[PDB]
Amino acid sequence: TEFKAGSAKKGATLFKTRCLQCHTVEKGGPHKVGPNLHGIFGRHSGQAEGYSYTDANIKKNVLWDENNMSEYLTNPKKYIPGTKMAFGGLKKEKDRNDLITYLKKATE
Ligand code: HEC
Repeated sequence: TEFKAGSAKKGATLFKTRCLQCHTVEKGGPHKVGPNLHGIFGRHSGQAEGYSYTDANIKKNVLWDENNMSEYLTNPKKYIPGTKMAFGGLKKEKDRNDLITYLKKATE
């Protein structure tokens, strides 16, 4: 484990063909296949603006952090067994660390 930080614009071009198909991260961004992500960092799992999660995502209530959300992205299915996050998981750490650097820099 060594968060060798990436580039917020590599994380952007990654996000744009990994997560944008289901999620939003600008604060005007409507919820869709999943919630918005703008303000997840420092929240618990399951707290977007009036949006209904799963029983498993709620009973998880993970404090979304730099390290803690990187764990979840490695295998979201195992981390929240029953999650609506149909995705699969970002196997490669380097490619995660870029996306983290973006999503963080889209929250502050
Ligand atoms: C559509 C098939 C999805 C893709 C592609 C990605 N995500 Fe996802 N995510 C999805 C859902 C429907 C949910 C809610 C799960 C539930 O069962 O209620 C989520 C949740 C997240 C969260 C947590 C939000 C919160 O707890 O408030 C994060 C931080 C998140 N997702 C990040 C994320 C990233 C960065 C993705 C690209 C690698 C990505 N998701 C793809 C659905 C889908």
